[PDB]
Amino acid sequence: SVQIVYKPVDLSKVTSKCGSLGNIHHKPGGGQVEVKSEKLDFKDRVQSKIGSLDNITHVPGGGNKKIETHKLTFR
Amino acid sequence: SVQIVYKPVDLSKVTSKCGSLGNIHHKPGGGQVEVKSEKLDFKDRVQSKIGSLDNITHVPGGGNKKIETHKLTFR
Amino acid sequence: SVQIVYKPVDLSKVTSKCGSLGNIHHKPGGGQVEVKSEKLDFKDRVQSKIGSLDNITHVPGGGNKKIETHKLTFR
Amino acid sequence: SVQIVYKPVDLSKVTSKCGSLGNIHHKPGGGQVEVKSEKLDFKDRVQSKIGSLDNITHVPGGGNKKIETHKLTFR
Amino acid sequence: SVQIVYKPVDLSKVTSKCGSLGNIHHKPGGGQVEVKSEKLDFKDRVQSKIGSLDNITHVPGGGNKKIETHKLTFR
Amino acid sequence: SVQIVYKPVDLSKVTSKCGSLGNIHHKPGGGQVEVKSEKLDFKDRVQSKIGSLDNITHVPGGGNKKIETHKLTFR
Repeated sequence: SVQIVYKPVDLSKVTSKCGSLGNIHHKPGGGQVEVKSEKLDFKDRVQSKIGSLDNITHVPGGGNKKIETHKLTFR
Repeated sequence: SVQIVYKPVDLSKVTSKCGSLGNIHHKPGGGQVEVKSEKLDFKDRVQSKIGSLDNITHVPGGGNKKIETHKLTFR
Repeated sequence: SVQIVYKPVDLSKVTSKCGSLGNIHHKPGGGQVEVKSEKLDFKDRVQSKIGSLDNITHVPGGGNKKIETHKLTFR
Repeated sequence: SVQIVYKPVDLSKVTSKCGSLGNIHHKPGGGQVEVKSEKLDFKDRVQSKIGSLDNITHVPGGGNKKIETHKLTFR
Repeated sequence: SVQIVYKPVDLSKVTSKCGSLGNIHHKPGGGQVEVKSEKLDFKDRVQSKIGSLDNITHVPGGGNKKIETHKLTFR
Repeated sequence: SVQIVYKPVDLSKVTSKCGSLGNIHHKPGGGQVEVKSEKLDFKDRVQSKIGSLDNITHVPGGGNKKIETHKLTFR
């Protein structure tokens, strides 16, 4: 015979305090950008990205994160 | 016979205090960018990225992180 | 017969205090960037990145991190 | 008595030939430009120029130049 | 008595030939430019120039020059 | 009495020939430029020049040059 008891406990806390947030600046790609092409052969798929792309500014007033996994597995 | 008891306990705290956040600057790619191409042959896939791409500014007023895994596994 | 008890405990604390955060500057790629290509053959996959790419500014008011693993495993 | 004769002569020529003119490029000021000021006192006249100013491109298909002066003076 | 005769002569030629002019590039100021000022006192005149200024590209298809002065001066 | 005769002669030729002119590059100021000032006193005139200024590219297809002076003078 088998007896399995799984009764974990958690009273934990994750916390922050901040007095103020501000005066934050992000300026990607201020210079001039220039592209020239002549006499090219492509016999297969092409992708191109030119300029100011995919840039992020992220300013959360907290931004705390908790991750928890439980995983019983049996035969 | 088999008798298994799994009863872990957790009272943790994760904590921060900050008096103020600010005057933060990010400026990628201020210089000029220039590309010239002539007489090229491609017989297979091409990808190209030219300029100011994928840059991140990230300013959390806390940003604490707790990660936990439990993993019982039996036969 | 087999009789197993697993009962760990945790009363830990992870903590920080800061009087203020600021006057932080990041400026990648102020110089000029220039590329010329003539008479090339490619029989194979190509990727190209030219400019200011993938740069990060990261300024957490806390940024504490806790990682924990439990792993009982049986036969 | 006075007898003065001034009778200069000139049969001279200035000449050019060019087979073609072209593919000329001028790109002043491709980089980013940035100016910040705090707590300044001025008790007299000020001038300021900021940016891309007073630049010239000049492509004459000839541009030959002859200057001549005759300057008699007497008492 | 005074006799003066001034009768100079000139049959000169100035000449050029060029097979072609081209593929000429001028790129001043590709790098980033940055200026910060705090706590300054001025009690007299100020001039300031910041950036890309006064640049020249000059491509004459000849550009030949002749200068000539005649300057008799009597008493 | 005085008898002055001034009769110089000139049959000069000044000449050039060129097969072609090209592929000429002038690229000043590729590096980043940066200026910071704090706590200065000026009781006198000020001038400032910061950046890429006064640059010249000059490509004549000839550029031949003749200068001449005649100066008779009396008492």
